[PDB]
Amino acid sequence: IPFTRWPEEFARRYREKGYWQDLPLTDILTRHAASDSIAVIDGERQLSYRELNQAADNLACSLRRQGIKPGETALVQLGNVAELYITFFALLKLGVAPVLALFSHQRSELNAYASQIEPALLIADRQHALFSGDDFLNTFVTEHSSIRVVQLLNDSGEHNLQDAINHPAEDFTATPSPADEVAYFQLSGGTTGTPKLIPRTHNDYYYSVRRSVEICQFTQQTRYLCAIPAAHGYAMSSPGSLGVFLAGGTVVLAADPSATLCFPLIEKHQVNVTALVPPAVSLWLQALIEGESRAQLASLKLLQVGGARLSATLAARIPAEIGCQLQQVFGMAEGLVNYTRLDDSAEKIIHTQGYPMCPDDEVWVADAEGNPLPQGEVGRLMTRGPYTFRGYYKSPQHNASAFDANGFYCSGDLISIDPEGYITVQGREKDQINRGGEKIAAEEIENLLLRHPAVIYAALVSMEDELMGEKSCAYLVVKEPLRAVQVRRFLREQGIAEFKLPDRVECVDSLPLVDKKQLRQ
Amino acid sequence: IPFTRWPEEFARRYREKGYWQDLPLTDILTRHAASDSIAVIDGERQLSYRELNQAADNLACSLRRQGIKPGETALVQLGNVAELYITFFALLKLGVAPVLALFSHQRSELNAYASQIEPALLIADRQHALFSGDDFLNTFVTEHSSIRVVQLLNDSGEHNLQDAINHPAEDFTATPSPADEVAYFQLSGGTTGTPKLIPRTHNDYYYSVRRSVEICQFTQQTRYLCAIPAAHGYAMSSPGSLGVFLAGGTVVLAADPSATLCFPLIEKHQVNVTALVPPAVSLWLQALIEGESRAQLASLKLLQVGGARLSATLAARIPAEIGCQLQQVFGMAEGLVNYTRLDDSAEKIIHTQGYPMCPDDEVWVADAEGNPLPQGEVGRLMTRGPYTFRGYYKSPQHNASAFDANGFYCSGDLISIDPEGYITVQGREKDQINRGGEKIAAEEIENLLLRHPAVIYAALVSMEDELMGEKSCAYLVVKEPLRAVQVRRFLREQGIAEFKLPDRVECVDSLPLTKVDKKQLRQW
Ligand SMILES: C#CCOc1cccc(C(=O)NS(=O)(=O)OC[C@H]2O[C@@H](n3cnc4c(N)ncnc43)[C@H](O)[C@@H]2O)c1
Ligand SMILES: C#CCOc1cccc(C(=O)NS(=O)(=O)OC[C@H]2O[C@@H](n3cnc4c(N)ncnc43)[C@H](O)[C@@H]2O)c1
Repeated sequence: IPFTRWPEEFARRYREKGYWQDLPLTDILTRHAASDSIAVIDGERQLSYRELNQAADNLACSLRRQGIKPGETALVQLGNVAELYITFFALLKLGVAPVLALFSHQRSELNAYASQIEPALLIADRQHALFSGDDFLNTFVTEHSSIRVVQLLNDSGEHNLQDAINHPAEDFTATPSPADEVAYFQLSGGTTGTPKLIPRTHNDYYYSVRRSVEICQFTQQTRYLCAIPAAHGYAMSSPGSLGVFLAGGTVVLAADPSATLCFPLIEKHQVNVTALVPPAVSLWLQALIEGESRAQLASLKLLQVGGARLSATLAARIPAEIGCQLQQVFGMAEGLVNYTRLDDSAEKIIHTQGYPMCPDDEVWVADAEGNPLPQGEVGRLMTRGPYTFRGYYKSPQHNASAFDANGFYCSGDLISIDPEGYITVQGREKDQINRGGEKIAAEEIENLLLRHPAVIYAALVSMEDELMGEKSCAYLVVKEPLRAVQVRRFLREQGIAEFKLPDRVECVDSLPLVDKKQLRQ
Repeated sequence: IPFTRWPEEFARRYREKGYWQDLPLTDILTRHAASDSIAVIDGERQLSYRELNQAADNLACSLRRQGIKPGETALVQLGNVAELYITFFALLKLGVAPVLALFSHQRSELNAYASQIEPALLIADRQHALFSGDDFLNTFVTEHSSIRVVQLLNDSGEHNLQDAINHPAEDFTATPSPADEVAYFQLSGGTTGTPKLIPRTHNDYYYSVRRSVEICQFTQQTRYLCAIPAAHGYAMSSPGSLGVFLAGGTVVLAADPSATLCFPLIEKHQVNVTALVPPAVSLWLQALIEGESRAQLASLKLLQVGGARLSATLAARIPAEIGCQLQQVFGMAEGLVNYTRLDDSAEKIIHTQGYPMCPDDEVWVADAEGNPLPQGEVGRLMTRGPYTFRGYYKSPQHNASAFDANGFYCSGDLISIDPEGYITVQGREKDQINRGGEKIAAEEIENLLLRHPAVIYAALVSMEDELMGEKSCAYLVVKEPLRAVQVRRFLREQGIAEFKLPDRVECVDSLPLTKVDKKQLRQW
């Protein structure tokens, strides 16, 4: 499986300083293989580390019996369910490198993922609209001839994922990929018409998990509500579900981050940490004002907020109205994660997005041409480190643009740095809408909009929204009348995630040639 | 001299109803040839009709002696001076058809006029920057080889226009072009890169003058201040200087329409009518507020306003603050002139631009495709009538576009009509900036802007201005940032009128497309 390696001098330093431990990610679970403490709660169901490790082995063995081999890839689309974790560890024990699609994702995204990785395995859920029938599977498996095996959650036919998990492994021995080779693929937020995959080696991903666990002081006391899409890296590795497993804590799954669902779950399971995006924090605070009992969240000791900038106003209300510590998390799938520390001043937690998890995370701020700007100036985030990638999968064209001559990655983010060395997010250069923490590649939606017979020119831009931070607006130049329900119907046909449907559609007589900067004015 | 004739059924009707009298325009002056009453006041100088008609004959004879013949054309550039009228009548008595350039016009406009009409005669003013030396004349007369004779005002060399006017005609007899042939060329506001000339026959132009005199009730007691550029048709024919002459009144010339100049002239000469554009009306009302004596304007009985829409607010203040009747004049060089009547309700004079001077002026309002829109709806002005042309001079390309299949002319103006039959100007489709009543063909200035090494794309659009109604803004797509003083210096080099220099310059990375959306650019 090809990826961009670190230069040998960087790999040697990263090993010398103890970042790269040369252990597979499977070691996160197998260290607990003998333990009957609860690792995962999913409604009424409670899985021990012993059961979770046995399930992963069962499924690994079953897949090996069906002909899946090390160094092959897989497409996986499971939501906030126990089988997400079982599946991730099974494929890690086989040395199969998956993409974890979010439940929200549809035809266009699954097709794009399958086209780039040529998966030998597809794992999905009959609860997903695409997979309750066999029609789309038939098309999908024809168009993506790499796929040899289909396992399906909530199926009772020949393809039941449960029969695989419940079938006891006779004599199963793990073959994880080498620790310096690809373990799995993370999804980028997206800056382009086609999705870019991020190869993560075991050395690089395990370090990001292990160090996030040190900073967040996770232990076997950690009862972590995983309520955002579990397959995103913020929910998975910062420190996320893997960080909980590492520490021998308990992960409490929830279908979504609504107060209706999460308030009962926090009180019931005595949850002491969770991860939200700003609008969820807004909705929780409003729930408490609309009369929800504050005491339901008593056990809550740490609330992580990331994916988009938390307003100082909203930040300050967390300790007052909820009565736990805040942690700002400014991370990306490409690697770098900034954290506020548990012992930081109120000043730094409320007003900044913290600083890098690694001492050898390298972060400078660049002007338009590529020169370092002195501290306090606003510029482009340039980073590289021991858990930050060196290239997207099979993307020589884009990789040429995404990295400078020294292998520094440009996040497309505008930042400033304090005299104290803390990062504040000031703006964005990348053609990306951050809708409540969920990322929309504007070019992707524009290309779909131009496919409409009526649409001559399309621009997708953010507009300020109090709850969501940004909502999506399609500016369209059209041959004929075109109402917003027509654009949305059309985009659904093409098959994209709900969060990528324009919140607003405006037909306009003209657009400048599309120069987005001029359109904002 | 070739022009687009009216169809014979239209010409026969227009003669049958007395619109087309088949008399030359010279008849406007020659009817008064025996009169010693004052026709023109120009500073200290007062010309009788007797002297004016004798001057015109003198100059006509002198030009005939220098080899100018009937059916030839001429370029004339005189400002608000007596020699404008003398020259106009001389060329009419010879059957030479002129263009009357405005003083403000420069190289690019004169060149364009001379290129289209191939003039045998050039009459200009050594007071004009282009004519104080002999350099430009030498170039001009080389590039336009049709020119055989040059007469110059404020010259004391071989080409003195005064020696021609003062040289008494021994036995001179007039040879005006036929009344159904071209008498002269009017200038359009402009909708295109090169100027379009409007052929005016004697039948058609005389009617527009004669009928405007009936409506404005001009007589020998008409003392008319001509303070706007005298060679424009509003100042010349609606009813203007010719309508004053027709009626045997007096024309008082003024270099410009400033209160400083015109207040003294109105009191001194007991002026009872004048013509302004809205911003001049603004500046006059403000002059009175800044302490000018209202009594200076007592003699003023009618103030005409047109060229651009007068706001109801501004209109209402004229009777109150100045104490004369208002007349809204919505006209064009291509023919049609709408007037409020002297006996109209205050409601119609304040809020509307009146209705057509001719009963047989035909006016309907068209949608985007060309269908009639019902009574109070907003659309394109479509007109034809006995003083409205059927084509621009030597412009087959443009004439194909400017007229529908039935010979209706589109003014490029958006209008509505009252239930009472009165026109209100609502907007504009033609690519034209109306800067205080002065007209800028946007494409003309865009073509000059693209000539600049830095300029890739140019869009010229109007922006609202309180005084002027509209100012000009150039939107430019540039190889590097370019200051406004640089565009203006560059456009002056090319040689255009001051009023055509962009009031504002904006450098942008891109321009909006639908085809450049000028409507979007007005909204910034
Ligand atoms: C995946 C992964 C690893 O860990 C995390 C942890 C928390 C957030 C993310 C994340 O948002 N990843 S992303 O791939 O979906 O997007 C990266 C982008 O989100 C933006 N972002 C993330 N956090 C913040 C923040 N705290 N304030 C303003 N913007 C922000 C920023 O544009 C960054 O480039 C990723
Ligand atoms: C030449 C001639 C004979 O008579 C006149 C009398 C008054 C004005 C004109 C004139 O402005 N002629 S023009 O060729 O310079 O421009 C024509 C355009 O000016 C505009 N215009 C003229 N008067 C008005 C008006 N009163 N209200 C809103 N717009 C207006 C309109 O766009 C019209 O098509 C011409």
